[PDB]
Amino acid sequence: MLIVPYNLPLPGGVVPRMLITILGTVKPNANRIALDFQRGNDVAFHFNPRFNENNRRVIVCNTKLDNNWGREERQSVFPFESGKPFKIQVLVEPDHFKVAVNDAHLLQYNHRVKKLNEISKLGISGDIDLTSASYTMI
Repeated sequence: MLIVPYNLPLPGGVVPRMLITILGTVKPNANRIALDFQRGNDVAFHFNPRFNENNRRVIVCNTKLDNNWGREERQSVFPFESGKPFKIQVLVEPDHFKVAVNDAHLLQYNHRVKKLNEISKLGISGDIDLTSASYTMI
C-alpha cells in the first residue's frame, strides 16, 4: 500500500482534537520504527520503537531543535511485535501528544515545540509495511 519513508502533510500543522492513525505491519526482524512530526527541519515529536537496543525493546521519544536532539523520554512498555499488524493512534491534546497502540494507551509526550500549527509534516519510516496513514478531527 504505501512506500516508506512516507510523508503525510499536516496542513496548517496540528491542533488539539486532531487524531492521526497509522496502520501497518512490522517486518520480520525489524530493528526500528520512527514517526517524526516535523516543524521545518525541527522534529517536534520523534516516536522511535527500537527492537534491539542492547537486546532490549524500548520506545524512545525526543525532540530535535536546530539539529540537536534533546533529552530523551523512555518508558518500559513495548506493544509492537516483529511480523505483526499494528495500529498507532496519535491524538493531539492541549498539553501533549497522546499515543495508543492497538487500541491501548501507550504514552504521552508533552509539547516542547509550542507552535503546533507549524508542525506540518509527519514522516513515517523504518522496518514496516505501511498500509495507511491519515488524520481526522474528533
